[PDB]
Formats: sequence, C-alpha cells, structure tokens
Amino acid sequence: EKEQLFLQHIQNLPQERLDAIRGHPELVLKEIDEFTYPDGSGVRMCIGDVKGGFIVGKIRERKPKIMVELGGYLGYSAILFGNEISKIPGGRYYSLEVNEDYAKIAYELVKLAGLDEIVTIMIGKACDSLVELQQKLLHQALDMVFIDHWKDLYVPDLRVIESLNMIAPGTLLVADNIITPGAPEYHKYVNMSPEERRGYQAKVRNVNGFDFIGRWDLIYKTETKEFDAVDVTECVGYAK
Ligand SMILES: C[S@@+](CC[C@H](N)C(=O)[O-])C[C@H]1O[C@@H](n2cnc3c(N)ncnc32)[C@H](O)[C@@H]1O
Repeated sequence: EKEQLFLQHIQNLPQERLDAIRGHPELVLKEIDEFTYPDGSGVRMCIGDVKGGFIVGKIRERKPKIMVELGGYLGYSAILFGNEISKIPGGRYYSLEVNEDYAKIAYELVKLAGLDEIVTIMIGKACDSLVELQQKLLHQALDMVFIDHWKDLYVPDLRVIESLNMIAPGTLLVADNIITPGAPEYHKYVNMSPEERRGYQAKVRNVNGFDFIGRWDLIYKTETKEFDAVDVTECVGYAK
C-alpha cells in the first residue's frame, strides 16, 4: 500500500545514487530513515537508531552465529543487524515475516544492502517458519532472537522456540516495545522462575498449539533497558 510507494521510490532512484549506496547497509538504512510519504510521515515500525545501537552492541559483544528476528516489515532491522552478523564468521540472519508484500520489499532492500548471502527472509507465521527453521538447522539452538512482531504473539511464539529446543544456555532474547504499546504478558513470563513457568505452561494453552507448551526447565536472566524499553533475557543454564 503505502509501502509500495516506498519501494517505488527506491527503485526510481538515479543510477548514481543506487551505485553509491549498493553494498553499504548504513547508507541503505539512511535512505529508509529520510524518506517522507506524501502526507509528511516517515516509514513506520523500524527499530531505529537508539534501540538499534543498543542491540548492535549486544551482537558485537556476544558474536551470535545464528540470529533470528520475529517480524521484519520492510527490512530495516534485518539490514542493521544482518550487517553486524556479516562481521561474524559463519554468521546467519533469519527474518520471519508474515506479510508477503512486506517481505518482498525487505528482500530488495536487503539485496541492495549487499546482504543477500547472509540474510534469509522466511515468509509466513513465525510459529510455522520456526518449525521449518528447526528442520533446516538439525542438518540446533539459536544464539540470539529479536522479538518484534505482534505483542500478543510474544509468549506464544517464544514457547514455540522453547518447545523446539531452540533455546539453550548462551541464547539471548531481545524483545521490543516492552512499554509502548506494551508486552506485559511477555515481561511477566521471562521474569518467572522455572517452577512458575512450568505452572503457567500447564495452565495457559498455547494458541499456537497443544504441542507447543514450552520448556520450563530453562534458567532465565532478564534486564529491562529503558530509552520505551526492551527486555534482555539470557538463558544461563538448564534448571534442576
Ligand atoms: C514492528 S514490525 C517489524 C519491524 C522490523 N523488525 C524492523 O525493525 O525493521 C512488526 C511486523 O511483524 C509482522 N508480523 C505480525 N505477525 C507476525 C507473525 N505471526 N509472524 C511473523 N511476522 C508477523 C508484521 O507483518 C509486521 O511487519
């Protein structure tokens, strides 16, 4: 819709401009940041400079080899963090986006950024794509996960990740918009003890399916970082 206007803008840039920014993630991000729609507004829902910088710091510190984001929109975070993943040998970035129209646009921006060999966009519901990703990785656990899609799916999709044994000691979770609009359920979940999560999981049906009850035997450590806020959750071991 609106998003097609943005894609048209990029595709209609002069060749000299495309040649100038091609293969330069930071420059492609700036073209996204500086675009204005006819009504005067900008591209929405992008992770942005300040939160983005914080997360970039975590990636440089922890050097995740496998990073997954839930919710890609037009490719901004995939480009920002995929660029960081580039610097890490063997590193791969997976973006799980439900809207095919959005994903197609993100695919072009990611390619223009020079990140096509590093970033893979999976189209479909995150819960479905995670099942498929697990099949592809068995050939195991995720190193870092950026959770940035619909707030009501934070805990259901996290429980899917848990159930697929994609969370292990060393795995870091970064969840966006903890305050605005808010994800209180998620914030509650990742601050729960293993025993608390065991009861929650038995009590609260995963809307994604009975088979995705989750894994309570994970020890979590969570810090909220305020800027709005993001929750930073590390699995630090398996629970007794
Ligand atoms: C905040 S935007 C993601 C922004 C992106 N991470 C960035 O910073 O550039 C939320 C996105 O989640 C997507 N979404 C909603 N439900 C989803 C689901 N079940 N699985 C995957 N993506 C979903 C929407 O299509 C939307 O593009």
